[PDB]
Amino acid sequence: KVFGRCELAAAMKRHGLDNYRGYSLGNWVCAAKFESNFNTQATNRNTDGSTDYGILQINSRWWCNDGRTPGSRNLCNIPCSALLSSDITASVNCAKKIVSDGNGMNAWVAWRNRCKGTDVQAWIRGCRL
Ligand code: NA
Repeated sequence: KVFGRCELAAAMKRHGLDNYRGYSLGNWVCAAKFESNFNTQATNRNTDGSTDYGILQINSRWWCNDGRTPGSRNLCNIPCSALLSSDITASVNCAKKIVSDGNGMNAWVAWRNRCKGTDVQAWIRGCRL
């Protein structure tokens, strides 16, 4: 599914991301925009053989199982395919684990390079929430 901006903001809020670990809703919307262009079915293969999955491009080296990332972990206890669903539950619940690790949203390189420090509230401007 390719979400609209406000559509995703509303879904993320329903799924409990607004102010999760202190990160306002616009941070999560910005991160999704630059990670996946709001497409739940996004995938990208990394040079190390791991793959990033879903609207927040969650990586198989640590967070999910895909059966083809040798030596990796599955800390969200899910198949990586669950991160591609129209239903954002698995992506949200896993992102909550990830952001609760020590580096916060810096885990998402696109957040650090494109969202951090910017007017992230603009991503939710105008949306019914
Ligand atoms: Na894995």
